[PDB]
Amino acid sequence: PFDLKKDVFVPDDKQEFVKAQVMQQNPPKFDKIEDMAMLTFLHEPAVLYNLKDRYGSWMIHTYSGLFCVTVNPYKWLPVYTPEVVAAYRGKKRSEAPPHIFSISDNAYQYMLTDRENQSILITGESGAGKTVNTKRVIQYFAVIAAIGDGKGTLEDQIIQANPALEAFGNAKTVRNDNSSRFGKFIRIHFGATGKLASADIETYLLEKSRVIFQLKAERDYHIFYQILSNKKPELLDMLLITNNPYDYAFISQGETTVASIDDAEELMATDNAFDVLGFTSEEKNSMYKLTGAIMHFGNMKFKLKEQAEPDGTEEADKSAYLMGLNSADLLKGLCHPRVKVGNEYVTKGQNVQQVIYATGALAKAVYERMFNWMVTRINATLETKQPRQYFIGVLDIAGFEIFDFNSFEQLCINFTNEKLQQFFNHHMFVLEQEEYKKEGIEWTFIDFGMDLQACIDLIEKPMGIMSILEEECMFPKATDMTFKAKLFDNHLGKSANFQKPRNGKPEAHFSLIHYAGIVDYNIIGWLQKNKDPLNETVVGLYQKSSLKLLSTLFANYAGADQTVSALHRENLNKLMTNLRSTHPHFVRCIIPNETKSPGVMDNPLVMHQLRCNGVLEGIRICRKGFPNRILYGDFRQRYRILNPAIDSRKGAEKLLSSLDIDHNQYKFGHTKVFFKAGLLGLLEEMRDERL
Ligand SMILES: Nc1ncnc2c1ncn2[C@@H]1O[C@H](COP(=O)(O)OP(=O)(O)O)[C@@H](O)[C@H]1O
Ligand code: VO4
Ligand SMILES: [Mg+2]
Repeated sequence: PFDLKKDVFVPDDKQEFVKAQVMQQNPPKFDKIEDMAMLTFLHEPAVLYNLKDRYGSWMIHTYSGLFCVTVNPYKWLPVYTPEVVAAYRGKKRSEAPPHIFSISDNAYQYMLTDRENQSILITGESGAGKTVNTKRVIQYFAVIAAIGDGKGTLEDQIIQANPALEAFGNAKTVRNDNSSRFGKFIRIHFGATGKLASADIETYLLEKSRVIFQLKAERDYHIFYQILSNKKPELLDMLLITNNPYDYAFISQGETTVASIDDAEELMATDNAFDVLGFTSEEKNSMYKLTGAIMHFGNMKFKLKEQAEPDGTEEADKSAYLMGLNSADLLKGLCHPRVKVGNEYVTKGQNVQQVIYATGALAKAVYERMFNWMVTRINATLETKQPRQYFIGVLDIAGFEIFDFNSFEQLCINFTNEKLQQFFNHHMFVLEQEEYKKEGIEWTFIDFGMDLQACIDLIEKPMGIMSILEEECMFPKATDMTFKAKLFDNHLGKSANFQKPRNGKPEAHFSLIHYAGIVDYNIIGWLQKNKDPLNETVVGLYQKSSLKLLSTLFANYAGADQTVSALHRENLNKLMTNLRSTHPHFVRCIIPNETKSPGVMDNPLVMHQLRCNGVLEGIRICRKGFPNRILYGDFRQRYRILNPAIDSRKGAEKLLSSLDIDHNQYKFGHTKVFFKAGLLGLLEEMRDERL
């Protein structure tokens, strides 16, 4: 039943809103609507209850005008079958239920239609569902390619690239058991005619610190635990290691086992991927050897000879062989590093703290450089040298996160999420309205309040958090307190998004009002994390190493004779300019609850996400504007059938007036007919009714 004026939504204190500041409920005709732009009433609880209702029937995808919202089901669903893949092909958005397969197919459709590169941009916080959705886009394209009209086919290698990468670059955190600890942009290349030709991956900022450090409730990278599972006892013999994670300090500061992850079957999936990817046994064992060496490296003790000297060579010995190095040379490089004196050298001295730091850095450097090499190797086999014309890029970044302890790592992560949200804002609100102005459409610019420019400027612009951190690095006398002091002198009271920390729970130094909330940051060791300096004496031995992998990992290295933040900003800007030259397809992932409960929806958490993403705003610009527009030529070429009674424009004017449609549903532009929501669908439907 229904009551047009009595059925309303009231602001609940614990559940955001509740079925009954009074908003009208939508009629039952619109229950579980596939496109929320077609709801008669549009307010916060209207969108919240349509999403909650669809999620109750396990319908995790839902359209919001031109973009899609997916809510993590936390449970496998039978909607990603190859049968469903084949059915989604060729289908228009309006003639199939919302799905990630529809976003992918329609990006493909626009690519060949417009002769334009596309990009599937997936947003969301930690554990929202970004990586799963990214894998389903690649899965759709590979399955579609593999059906047409040792090392495996291009399609299998593309799929198997991700399990190989997740072992080395993904890890369990407090918010996600398989959190991506690096950004990823994947391009799927096609020829002029649409046949899949090639693929490449570009990875961004792997969280180095995780390799040698873990928080109370989190693990190191999956790979360590997979190896220590003993599902391949041969690997333990090869790496000269025990079967206990608690025997290795670098990998056991936090948790060591995850309930949702079977580390034994995962190592099998990991190894199988390297096989399909074309890797060799020497290649696999070299990466396994290096992973092992990094564990032994962390177990080396030191002592006062203020100068350090090895406290027992047992752990040093094991890692030196796995690396193809001399154990005495390795230890003398750590404790007594060479300093250039023209064509000669003098060693400097180090204390136990200085050697411990140097060792930590070297393991992080080896690990990150191993991941880079691995990505390059995957790229080398994905390179088919077949003719390519276009590409469909997929962006899977590390999601917005807030831990009990937030450091440099969290700042770089959250910065990117703020940057990508601004991409959505600029595309959906600024560029869209400039297109109406361009085509002489009657329109007055709307301010949707979607502009995190102040927060982005605070982080990246000169004298901002990152610019201050870069300048303070290039001062040898600079300390964490001088950086803290510089941040506050320039920004306290001046930058609105920079606040004093809101402190049991670890001590924070400053607050940052991000698009998705206030994040408390601890600036300890940020100067060192940004510098990333290495013991060049040990790096020198690495260059000469008898293990080809370790030698090539460090062959391209520049000595003493650039920072993390400068490189991150450089890559982020390069990425945003390159995405600007594509047709973007936004997928907004929503985490339904903190506790990983499938089918359960926390209303205050979902509504927070929908607000900071701009879902209501993005729906309104679709309703108030004109989301569909066809060139007068492309309109006569397809819709002349409707009424065949010389100019492309004048003919379209007479055609639309001769039809039984609302004459307010369309507007005439300089080169295109701009349609209101749903009118295009009705015109396409009418084309079948006389085809
Ligand atoms: N569509 C989905 N179907 C089933 N489970 C999902 C889906 N998307 C995500 N999950 C679950 O949620 C976890 C976290 O999602 P993930 O894609 O890794 O998040 P993010 O990359 O945004 O941090 C996954 O490991 C998986 O267990
Ligand atoms: O958990 V994430 O993969 O979004 O970092
Ligand atoms: Mg991820």
